[PDB]
Order: sequence, then C-alpha cells, then structure tokens
Amino acid sequence: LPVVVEAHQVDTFDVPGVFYENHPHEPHLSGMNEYNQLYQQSINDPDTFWARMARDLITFEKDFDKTHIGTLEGGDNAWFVGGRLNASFNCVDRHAMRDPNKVAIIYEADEPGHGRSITYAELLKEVSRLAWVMKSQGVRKGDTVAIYLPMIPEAIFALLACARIGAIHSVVFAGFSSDSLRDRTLDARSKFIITTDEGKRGGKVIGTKKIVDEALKQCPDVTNCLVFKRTGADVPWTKGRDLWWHEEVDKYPNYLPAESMDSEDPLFLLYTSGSTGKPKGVMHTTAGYLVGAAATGKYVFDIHPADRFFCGGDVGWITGHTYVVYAPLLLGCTTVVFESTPAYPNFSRYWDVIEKHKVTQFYVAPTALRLLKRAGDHHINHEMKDLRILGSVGEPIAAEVWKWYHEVVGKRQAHIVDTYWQTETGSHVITPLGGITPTKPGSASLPFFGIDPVILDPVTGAEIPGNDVEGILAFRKPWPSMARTVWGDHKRYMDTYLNVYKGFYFTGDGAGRDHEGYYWIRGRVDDVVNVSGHRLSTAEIEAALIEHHCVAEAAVVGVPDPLTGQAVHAFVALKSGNDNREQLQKELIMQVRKSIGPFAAPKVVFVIDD
Ligand SMILES: CCCOP(=O)(O)OC[C@H]1O[C@@H](n2cnc3c(N)ncnc32)[C@H](O)[C@@H]1O
Repeated sequence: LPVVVEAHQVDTFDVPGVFYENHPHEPHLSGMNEYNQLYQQSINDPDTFWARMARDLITFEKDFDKTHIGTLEGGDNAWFVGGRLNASFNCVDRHAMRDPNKVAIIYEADEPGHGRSITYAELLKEVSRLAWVMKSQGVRKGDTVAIYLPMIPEAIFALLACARIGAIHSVVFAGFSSDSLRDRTLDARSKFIITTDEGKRGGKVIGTKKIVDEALKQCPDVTNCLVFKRTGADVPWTKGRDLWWHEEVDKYPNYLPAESMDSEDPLFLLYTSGSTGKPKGVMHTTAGYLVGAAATGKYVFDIHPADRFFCGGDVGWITGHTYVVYAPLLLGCTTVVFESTPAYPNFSRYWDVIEKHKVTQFYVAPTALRLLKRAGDHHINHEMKDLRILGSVGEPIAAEVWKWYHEVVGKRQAHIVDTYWQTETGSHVITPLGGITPTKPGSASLPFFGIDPVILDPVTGAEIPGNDVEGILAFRKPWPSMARTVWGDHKRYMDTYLNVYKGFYFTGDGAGRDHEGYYWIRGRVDDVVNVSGHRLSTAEIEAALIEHHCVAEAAVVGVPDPLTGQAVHAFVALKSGNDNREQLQKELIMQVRKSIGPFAAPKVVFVIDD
C-alpha cells in the first residue's frame, strides 16, 4: 500500500539494552536527540560543525583557514583549505608518541595459529624504513605507487609509507589479471610497484610475482619492483629492477620524517568500474578524506581507542582502504588484517578470529553471511563476549539474513549497522550510528553528519519532497570525504557525478525514503552490477567477450542471485559457426578471466543468433 513498499509493516528495533550494560566505555553520543542536534548543525552550519569535528579528530601541522570552498555544480570543492598535515602522522606517529606498545595491527595469517601483533612503535618503524626504500629508489611527493598485495600487514605498511612521503598509492586488488594491473599502472603512470612473491589465501597459492612480471612487460616506466617474500617460492627475478623488501629495509633507519602535505594534496587513487568506459581512478585527497574516515569510525562504528576492529573487506577495495586501514588507525585502536577466507580451514574461521582476538566490531558483506548461514549454525559456537557492533556493507542486509546476524551471530547483544556508501563518497553516508540509531531490517536508516540526501524524479530530475517517496538518490551538498576527481579526466568526473543533475551529487543508486524518513537503497540505475561484493561494469565484461575472435556482439546484464546478490549473465552473437559450442563457452569464460579476473567471469555465456 505505501510508495516505498519495502518498508510496509517494518517497525524499528531499538539498540539492545545489554549493549549499554556491557559497554567498556559509553557511546560518543547521548542518544538520538544529540544525533539530531549535531546532524542539523552539520547541514545548517557545516563551516562550524566540520571545523570542530576536524580539529577534534585530526592533528594538523598547520591549522586550516576555511572549512570549505567551492560548490557541487562547480566541481571545485576543497575542504580545510590552508591546512597542512600528514596521514601517516595521524595514523601512526601521534599514537606511537603516546602509547608505543599499544597493539596497532593484529595479523591473522591464512593458516590459523600463525600471524602476529604489531605495536604502534613497530608500525612506525616499518612504515619509516619502507618509505626510506621508496625515497632511495627515487619516489617523490606526488608520484603514484602501484600496490599489488594480499591481506598482510605489509599492505598497511605500504599504504602508509606512500602517505608518509606524499606519494599517491594506487592499490590494485590482488585478484586482478595482469591486463587489469597493467591498465591501472599505465593510467596512474606509476614508476614503482610493491608486490609479493606469492599470496596464500584459503590454502591456495596466488602467483603474484608472475602476474606482475607479465604486466610490467608493457609498463616500461616502472623501474623498480619491491617484492615481499611471503612464501619463499622460487619466482622469476629481474636483476636491476626487482628488489627484496627484507633486504632493502635492513639498509635504512627505523624513523623517517613525514612529508608536509596540503589538505588537498592527493592521498590515493582507487580504480573503480563505472557505467561507461574503462575503470576510473577515483582520487581522494588528504584532510577531508581522513576527517570522514575518523568521524565515521567514531560515530558509526562506536570506536574507542581500546577497541579491536575487524573489517573483512580487502585492501583492494574502498572498504579496506577506509575501515581496515585509515579509520581505526586514525582513532588509535587495533585493526585486524585477515589473510584467509571465512571458509578456511572451516566455516568457523570468522568466529575463531573474533573470539581469539576479543574483537569488538566486525564489518562484513552480506554475501559472506549468506554463505555462512547456508553452511549451518553448528559452525558458530563462540562466546565472542566483546562483540558489540555488527556492520554490513555492499547491499541491503535482508530480513532473513538480518535476523540471523542479529540472533545467531550477535546473540541479540550487538547492534547491526547497515552502512550505505561507495568508493566516491570516501566513508559512510547513510547508516545507523552504532549504539544510537533504531534500525529497520533492510534499511540503511538515516544520513550521516553532513549528508543531505534528496530523492529526484529520474526523468525530470525534480526533487520529490516529503516522505514515502521513491526515485534517484542524490546529495544536495558537498561533504568532506567526497572524491575530488577522476585521475586525468576531470571532465568525466564532472559528467558522471555533477552534470547529470546540476546542483546535486548523483550516486547512481535508486532509493526510497519511507514514512519515517528512513532510506531504502534499491541499487544501481546504471550498468553497474554488484556481484559477491565486486562492483562490475557490464560494459567492461562485454568488451572482454568481444576480444574473442568468434564473438561479434555481446550483451551482459545483472540478475538477482540468492547467494552472490546478483549474477552477471552474458549473451554473445557469433561471427560464424562453432561446432565446439560447449567448448567455446569455456574459452569465453577464460577470456573474461584474462581480461579482468576470475571474479568477473559470467556464470554462463549464451551463444545466440541475434
Ligand atoms: C562501499 C563498498 C562498496 O563500494 P563500491 O563503490 O564498490 O560500490 C558502491 C555501490 O554498492 C552498493 N551499496 C553499498 N553499500 C550498500 C548498502 N549498505 N546497501 C545497498 N547498496 C549498497 C550501491 O549500489 C553503491 O552505489
């Protein structure tokens, strides 16, 4: 009967009472009244609200002159202008100064019972001497550095060492093919790459150095490749280009100065798939991105310095950027770097890790939850006494999965926080606040501070006022962690995000706002599909399928899937005939695996006449 049909007869759920009784500290907010007061200030007077938030959470070398200049339509937004700071100083130095022996990183290795814990002082040493390696090899402020690493603590060392010297890290998910790594390394114009000899995940060997070698044959500007010895396997070696991480860092001091950066110096590039064209290098700058990361870590995930935060996302994606690395380290707590899968050695692994390390917040994709729920509740039998926040990201956590997460995983003692955001927003933008916001199963709830959502008519672009409305999700105002450009193509950034509905930021998602103002995310309205947590471009996959000599035309679509959220399905029209039609279906799948990576392979390729 309502316009937003998903909300029909869905009541809110309060934060469990025991959450407050068992809390080691207390929430950073007194309740929803204070959220509403701070939220209104963040919209009505963002100059005052964000200046105080930034000065609360981020240590500047030089205080900023003005909170924000520019406009959405101008595509000229700048935050904390005139400030100077360094991201590695805020993630590492200031904490090592105060509490050097506090654990910063818990490394959980692919095999249980391995791994190690890393203090803030140890982190400062490893970041410093890795930064010395890059500096000695000629990396300078403003250079991009390609990173092709699995989930080991050396990945955090690498991001933060780039930030320490003002280089711009460009992390490439270690499941990408050599073609995909090559394309991102070329576009970023990186001259330095960091990788492993091999990766280990779920007991399986990933031949990272071999993949890198293949990519670098076509990246002539890459003059050094720093290799971390993860497995010790014999790998191909290029004298004069390749260097061993362990050999190089032993040469250099255990401390390096931090480079003084402008608030608006680029911090990183993250190549992201869009509705049209090759992946775009989404650029985040420094102060605004860090402010958003710290602000959401604090108020969304209820992070306090003593906490042990565990995000299951990969450093290759924005979730790992913001919530494995930047947010928890900015706030000075402990973060978990998890090398394995939730199924290795068995389906208990996530809970084994949470129980061993006394994790307080866990951040998961619903695809992983559905896999585990299907495996059966006998794999979950873990006290997990400290687990009080259960975050979810990537798609709506639907009622059946929500209930399982709340009751079986959380024992009705944790607050489930469904966080809506995207690579381009830097940090959470519509989400409940942990320990504060009442929630609805399947809803992202309410906007974060500084986020002013509107629902637009898809055709006319007109704003649809009031509640129980549906349409396009857009934001009316800039926010600190917004992506600042697409690398090398500001015009595409303008045309993609800011020129579609002038005066607004276009998310590419549909949404409903229900009778109580709660937001229900409908998903992408463009040709972007989200498959097992992977943001994929159907146009990219079609182009991959066309690379096959038999295929003339290709069409790929995303369809609902009970486990992967959505499944990509591909249709091809052949140029002639193929008596090995079942055999062609294998070559087409391998073609996508070569062009993009295993994770992008279509479930099936249908060969049709027209
Ligand atoms: C933030 C990690 C993933 O970042 P990406 O840039 O890869 O993907 C962003 C997209 O994921 C979906 N999405 C993300 N979170 C949610 C969410 N909580 N509910 C519904 N859809 C969601 C929305 O369609 C969005 O445009």
